[PDB]
Amino acid sequence: VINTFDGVADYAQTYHKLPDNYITKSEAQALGWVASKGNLADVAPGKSIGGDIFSNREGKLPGKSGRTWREADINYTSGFRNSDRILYSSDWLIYKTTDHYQTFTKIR
Repeated sequence: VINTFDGVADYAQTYHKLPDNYITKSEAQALGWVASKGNLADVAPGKSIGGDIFSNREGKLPGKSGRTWREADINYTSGFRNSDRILYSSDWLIYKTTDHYQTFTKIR
């Protein structure tokens, strides 16, 4: 697998977690992922990067006391990472970005 915008948005709002095919950046690194070589598919077959906290430093996503944001890669299959991400809050608002976190739009 579930790696589409609708597939993971509906799965996260329902189960309140990411599907089994996601791994954190540090989990991927421990397994041998080298970002400069775009080898994720070779060292962790069937997996995508997801679940890391997104700081939202630049304040583009709506804030609230106690709300924290997490991100997940969408549409990834192999090669270097793409620029599609799903942003989900602790209160399950879901936003999408297709331009490397430049802009976001609400999807759930």
